[PDB]
Amino acid sequence: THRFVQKVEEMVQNHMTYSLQDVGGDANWQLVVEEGEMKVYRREVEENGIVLDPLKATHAVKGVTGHEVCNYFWNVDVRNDWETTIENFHVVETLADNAIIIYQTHKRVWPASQRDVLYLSVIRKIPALDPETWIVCNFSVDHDSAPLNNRCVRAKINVAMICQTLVSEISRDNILCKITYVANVNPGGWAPASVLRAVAKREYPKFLKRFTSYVQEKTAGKPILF
Ligand SMILES: CCCc1ccc(-c2ccc(S(=O)(=O)CCO)cc2)cc1[C@H]1C[C@H]1c1ccccn1
Repeated sequence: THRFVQKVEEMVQNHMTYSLQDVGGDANWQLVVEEGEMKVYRREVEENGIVLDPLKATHAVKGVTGHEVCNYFWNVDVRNDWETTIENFHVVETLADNAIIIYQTHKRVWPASQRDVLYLSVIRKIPALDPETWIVCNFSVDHDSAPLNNRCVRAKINVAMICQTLVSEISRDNILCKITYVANVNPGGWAPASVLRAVAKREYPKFLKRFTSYVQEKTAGKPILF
């Protein structure tokens, strides 16, 4: 029990309720990029001239479990192995064995100002109660030990990586991880709409391919962690 436990539970339950829903039959979501089972959608949303476009993607990744996908997404010690858009990050606070608060700065995308972010990152298993599900939620929080960074505008995020595992002695050949990934990012102040939209459209599919291939590579030949 840390001070965020109730907020974590609300965020995780909202994602389980609303984020997991299939959007294939929902014309409100625009399917923007498809590469096999990887499907990336957005809604075009602006608030006060600032792009907020919600992002939602699904993927089906052979040979890894939801638990493993979530561990590698959450574990800061492997972060620099797959992340390509981060300049710096610092763990600000350790709340629990499954929850931390992170500060990070993103590489600048000309001509917009650099952004930074301050967020809680939590990894949770949700029992079947139906598949079991593993979820990582990353969502912005306020913290006193946030640095002064005069180069950066503070973005706010609510991201979840939600994973369900299907299985046919069990082999990697017989396992598939189904991922739903959602990201709602407020860039904080102004940035050109065309730039934000092009960064999203490029960087989200690149991340999902890169990150899922990395998990496949790191786990192959290791005992399966369900
Ligand atoms: C001007 C920057 C806006 C901007 C700030 C931040 C983020 C962002 C933050 C966190 C996460 S994550 O999945 O929680 C993994 C931990 O980092 C992904 C994305 C995305 C954008 C928008 C631009 C989109 C984007 C997508 C992917 C990578 C970088 N940028």
